[PDB]
Amino acid sequence: GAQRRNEIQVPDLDGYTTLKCDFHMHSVFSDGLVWPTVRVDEAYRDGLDAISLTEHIEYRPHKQDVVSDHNRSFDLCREQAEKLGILLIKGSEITRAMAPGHFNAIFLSDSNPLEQKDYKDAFREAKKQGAFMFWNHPGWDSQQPDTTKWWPEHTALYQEGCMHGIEVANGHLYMPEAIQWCLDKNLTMIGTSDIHQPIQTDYDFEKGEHRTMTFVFAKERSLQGIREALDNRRTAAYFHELLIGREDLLRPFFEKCVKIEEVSRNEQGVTLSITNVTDLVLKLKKTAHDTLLVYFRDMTLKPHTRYTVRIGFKQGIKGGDVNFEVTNFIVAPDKGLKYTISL
Amino acid sequence: GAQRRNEIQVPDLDGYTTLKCDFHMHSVFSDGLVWPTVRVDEAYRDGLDAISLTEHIEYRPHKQDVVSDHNRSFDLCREQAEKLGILLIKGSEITRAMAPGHFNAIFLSDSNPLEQKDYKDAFREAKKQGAFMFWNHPGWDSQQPDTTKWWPEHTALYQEGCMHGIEVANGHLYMPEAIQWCLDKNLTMIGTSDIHQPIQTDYDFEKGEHRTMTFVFAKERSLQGIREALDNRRTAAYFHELLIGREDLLRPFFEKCVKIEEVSRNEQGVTLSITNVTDLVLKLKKTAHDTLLVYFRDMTLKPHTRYTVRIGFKQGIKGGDVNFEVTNFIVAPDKGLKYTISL
Amino acid sequence: AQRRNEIQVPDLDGYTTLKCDFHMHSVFSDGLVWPTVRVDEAYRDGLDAISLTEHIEYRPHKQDVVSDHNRSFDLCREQAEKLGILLIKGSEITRAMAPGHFNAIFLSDSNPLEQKDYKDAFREAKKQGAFMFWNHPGWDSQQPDTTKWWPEHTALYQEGCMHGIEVANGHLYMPEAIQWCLDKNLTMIGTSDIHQPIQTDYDFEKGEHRTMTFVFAKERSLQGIREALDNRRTAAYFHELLIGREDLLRPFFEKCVKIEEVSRNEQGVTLSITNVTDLVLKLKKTAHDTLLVYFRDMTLKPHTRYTVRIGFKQGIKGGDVNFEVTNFIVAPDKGLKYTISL
Amino acid sequence: AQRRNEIQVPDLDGYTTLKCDFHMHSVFSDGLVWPTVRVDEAYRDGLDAISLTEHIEYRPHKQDVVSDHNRSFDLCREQAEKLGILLIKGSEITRAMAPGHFNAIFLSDSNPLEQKDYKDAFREAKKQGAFMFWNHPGWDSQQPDTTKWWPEHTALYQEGCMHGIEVANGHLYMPEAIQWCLDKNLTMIGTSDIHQPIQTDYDFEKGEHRTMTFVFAKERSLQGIREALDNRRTAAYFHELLIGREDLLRPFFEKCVKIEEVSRNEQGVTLSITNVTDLVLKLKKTAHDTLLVYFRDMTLKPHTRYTVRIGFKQGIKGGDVNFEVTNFIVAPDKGLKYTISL
Ligand SMILES: C[As](C)(=O)[O-]
Ligand SMILES: C[As](C)(=O)[O-]
Ligand SMILES: C[As](C)(=O)[O-]
Ligand SMILES: C[As](C)(=O)[O-]
Ligand SMILES: [Zn+2]
Ligand SMILES: [Zn+2]
Ligand SMILES: [Zn+2]
Ligand SMILES: [Zn+2]
Ligand SMILES: [Zn+2]
Ligand SMILES: [Zn+2]
Ligand SMILES: [Zn+2]
Ligand SMILES: [Zn+2]
Ligand SMILES: [Zn+2]
Ligand SMILES: [Zn+2]
Ligand SMILES: [Zn+2]
Ligand SMILES: [Zn+2]
Repeated sequence: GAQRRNEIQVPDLDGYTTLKCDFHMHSVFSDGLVWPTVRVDEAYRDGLDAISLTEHIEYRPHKQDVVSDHNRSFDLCREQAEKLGILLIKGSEITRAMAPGHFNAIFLSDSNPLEQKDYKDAFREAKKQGAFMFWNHPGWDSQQPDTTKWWPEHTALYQEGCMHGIEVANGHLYMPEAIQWCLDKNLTMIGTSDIHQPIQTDYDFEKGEHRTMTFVFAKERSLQGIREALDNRRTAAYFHELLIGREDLLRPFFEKCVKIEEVSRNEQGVTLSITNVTDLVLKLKKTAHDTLLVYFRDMTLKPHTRYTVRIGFKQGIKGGDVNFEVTNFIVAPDKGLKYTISL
Repeated sequence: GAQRRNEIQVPDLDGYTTLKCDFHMHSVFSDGLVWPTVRVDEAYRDGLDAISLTEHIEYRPHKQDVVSDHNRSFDLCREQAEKLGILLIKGSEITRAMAPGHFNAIFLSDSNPLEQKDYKDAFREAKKQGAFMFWNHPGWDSQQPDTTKWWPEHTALYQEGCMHGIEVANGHLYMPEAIQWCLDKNLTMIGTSDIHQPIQTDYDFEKGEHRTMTFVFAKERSLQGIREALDNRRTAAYFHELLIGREDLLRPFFEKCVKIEEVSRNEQGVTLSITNVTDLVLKLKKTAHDTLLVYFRDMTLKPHTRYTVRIGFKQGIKGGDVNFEVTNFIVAPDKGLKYTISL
Repeated sequence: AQRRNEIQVPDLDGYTTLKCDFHMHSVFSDGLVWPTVRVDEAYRDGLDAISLTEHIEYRPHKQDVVSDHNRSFDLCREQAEKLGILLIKGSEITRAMAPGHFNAIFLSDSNPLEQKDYKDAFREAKKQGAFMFWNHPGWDSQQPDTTKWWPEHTALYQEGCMHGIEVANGHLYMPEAIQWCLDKNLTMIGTSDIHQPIQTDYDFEKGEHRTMTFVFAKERSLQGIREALDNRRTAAYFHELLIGREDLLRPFFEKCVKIEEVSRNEQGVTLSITNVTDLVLKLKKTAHDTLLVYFRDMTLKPHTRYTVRIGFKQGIKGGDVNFEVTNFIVAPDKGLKYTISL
Repeated sequence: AQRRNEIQVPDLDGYTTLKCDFHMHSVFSDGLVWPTVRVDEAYRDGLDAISLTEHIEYRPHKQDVVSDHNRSFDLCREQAEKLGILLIKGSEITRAMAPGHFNAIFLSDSNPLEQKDYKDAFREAKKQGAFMFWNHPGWDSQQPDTTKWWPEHTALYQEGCMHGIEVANGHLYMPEAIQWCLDKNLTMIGTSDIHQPIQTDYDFEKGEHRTMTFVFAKERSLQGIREALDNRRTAAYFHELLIGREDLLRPFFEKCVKIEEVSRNEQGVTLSITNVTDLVLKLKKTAHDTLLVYFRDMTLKPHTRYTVRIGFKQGIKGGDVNFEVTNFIVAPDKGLKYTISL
């Protein structure tokens, strides 16, 4: 081997360790285009901590050639995953017509029983295994071409205990309708690649792109750690430049992303130095404020960059709230995180 | 020398030649950080056709060291510009407090007379030279920190014949308020770099970024050609992934950006092949349509890439209007170009 | 979503320069991608032809990938066609050294090459009139100290079972093979032998490219490619090196540079030299008239115009501007010699 | 908006590796950027120290850039300080060959080096106790055929006016200078001699870096740097090459690689070799026990862990895994020799 890892530099919330996970992907054992061990190589290289090779149960177009059961791609990844310190969550993709559409069952013990005639029996087996289940690409236009709706089956599934999360972001597809669903129904927001091609084929790493993924705030770096995080919705989806999650999580995360220090002060205002200590670009937009409190209208804090920020005091003011939205920290559809720097 | 040019691959409107211009930049002869010939090297390399080194009249912080008049940086660029086939428009930046703020006077014959005590006399000299004049960075938060307004002086200036355009985009600053101004007041939409640093220092070319600039649709590649285009508002600002301009210009431009061909048809629908023949990424978003006409919800046509697009016919339909907004072809603030592919 | 990155290199007079990769693997042997991926990659890299050459003898996925020796090729035909990629059927005869490993291309059937005796694997290929070349002769796993030519190789060569040698494979450069081809009248080949996804082995961010072969053909067809290979109308493109016989490399260089006299006086000449290609060209001054003053070394970056001055000392009025194109290998440790006569 | 790209290279025991560029220009001579830009660039490139060394004799912008010889340095002090960049005052004595061009650094005043006789320019620098080195000895504009050592150079050297030679300048590599330093007990230096904006001459997209000097110091201070230069505790970092005396390069390599024995049996040993640096390392097998079977050639990419197997043939139980670190130049055309004893 020739092993190189590019760590994903993001912080940890107090009490938790931030794990980078991809809970949805494919190999040639379904409709994917790579041998399963490649998914392990890619995760390693990309600084991921955990993955789930979630083959389609119902869709295996290579089956005349690639002859196996539903547990086989997982089996093939185990040694590699161990050697490279990647956590491997057994899972599968229950692929059906809309509704209910496509769901992933992860933390399975056995994939085979998920092959059933009736979709309902498919979900009953996964449930029986106590699987963590989430709705995939609700918004995929192939199944919902005009509008991303919630069907009576999703309601059923959700009441049966067969929906624990929803993908709010899949590959290059962002689905805000799902954000509101997770908020209203108390579900875990998920983000995955749903990779079929080689990873490099779908992400222009050259341009600093990254695979859509999920930040999991775990009490420990183990299978159980991840599961407990997911059970408790202690996640955020990382998509392009967006980070999607509950405010109660994004707020403290943002606080860890920047190092704000008062460099100076006087009668005329305050001088700060704000440093982005992450790999994540941060985009700030001024919000309602005291007009006598003079600062930026817009501001982009690039990764690992320190900025000098002057806040002016007009008329007589001695301080105040430097208010802004972190536009790319999505706490609700079309709503970015609100933050204040009190001076 | 060692000369390499990276052409900007965009089309030409019928009757016109598309020229790529930067009408606002700086050298060490004001507050810029490079020798003037560098601006010529950069333009060449970046596939530009024309530039204007527009030094501040009032602000020259290097003056103890760099001793000259206001025509000198232009003078120094002439030979290089000629050798490299770059068109050099003499200009300057009338730098004042808000209001009226900062304006560029281009197509000057002599920069020196623009140095006057009263700003009004500054504009009267530029006018006297029949200069093409535009308002710079109306939105720059340093001078308008809370809101981008139109002052009574801009009204005056505009009625005196001292405003022919407005920058709708400056460097990494997008100012939509200006779009509406140009639309209401019939002005030329401009986009510039306002470069002070070396060009590579402010644009991550690695990530395929490009200097903010202006597409000028000229009847000829000459100084007069450009001037006639500008006089007639035959421009579009190119900013990041956005192209900003009047619909009557963007519509036919988009039509030249894609090559749509019907690959096939039947009772079930139509198969198209759409190719982006430009360096510009194109972003399509489905709009109001016949629901029986099944197609994408969202779609990104990357540069120089061919896509196969299937349009389905539900119930009995034999065709219709494949409607979508080109979200990054801005025809009005917050309003993208509307387009239809009739089948 | 299809995007092609054309390889901008010139055409010699009377021929079309085809970019080909005659050695590669998929899951159907010991590669790591579905076969259709090799066609996609080829299209994207601006290639014209490929051969998916699965090992006959080494199929470590066969318990899962149950198909025969013809299957990966079969699975690529449609795609190749849709994307304009010529698909040459081949296989890799994979044995112990000697003879080592050989590619057999322009096959009609891969299945019969599965034989107990290596010589029978070769007779089957020969019976199909295959174009056969010796792979990675220098691979350290089989020749760990010296790249040697073995009796088995003489014999295969004498039996009409060696038409080419790989001079470059992946990231491995094997000069010993250059001399062999030169001495034996064989086709120098450059291939990738890709097993990983292509992007995993080549850093395209850095201007790297798959090792490949420039094939100078009379037509963009399977038949056109074969006639070129049969007659050694090839060059191996490896990293920054272009490797081939001098009678090809010389006119090729000529086509890579646009030289113009911009000016002349008593003091010398000013030339403009433009590199109209994607290839970097490295020049180094060789023996010359010392009164003819020019560069010592010079690198011509792709698609870049250079202004070059030649001084005339004492009373000289002209002369031979002599240099070596160091990355244009015409023989082991020998670059193309060239003159600009002024 | 400040972003620093640290150069990740190791520290030798007892010293701190400083990255320095002792040769560069601005608009105050024949460079093309305002001086403050050189400080910004240095910070961004992960450098620790620079010297803006304007030509004394060649100031083609002086009709516009009217200031004295101390001014560009002066203009950079504040910025340098704000950004933690050590600023060494210097100038370039720019003459015809011989003696050619020399940098004088650790100056107190640049103004007095402006003299009619070159020897007086040097006496002024020497009077200030400057560290003096010969620039681009191999520059083809002044030595177009051969890089020669001239009597003027012997004389400057004997007069205590040559403490170093540039072995690497910008994109120019000059091996002749390596032997000279070795023979004369001088400091090998690598500089950029940047005139353009830095990005214009280096393709960072491709992993290129400014030519520079690794300085092994006892403190991150002007005084620390000087003591290092005085005692030749340097290496020149040029493209993929690191050039320096063997007594520095050997422990430096040792620090670049983390070697571990992962396993051993009768059949051999499996090692893991990690390159913990930003530097690419190129290994080539040298003379060895032929019963000790290992790689022929191997390239260790930055921040990459390699699994390497050493086979034991016949009855061998261990041995010397001998190779050359080809990009670690200890002498002209000589790479660092190294052994891993198993
Ligand atoms: C994006 As799929 C074919 O895994 O549903
Ligand atoms: C952005 As300016 C200092 O040219 O107004
Ligand atoms: C490099 As191979 C396994 O094709 O001999
Ligand atoms: C390369 As120079 C003009 O500093 O001698
Ligand atoms: Zn799938
Ligand atoms: Zn799915
Ligand atoms: Zn899927
Ligand atoms: Zn300015
Ligand atoms: Zn301004
Ligand atoms: Zn300006
Ligand atoms: Zn193989
Ligand atoms: Zn092989
Ligand atoms: Zn092979
Ligand atoms: Zn110079
Ligand atoms: Zn010099
Ligand atoms: Zn110099």
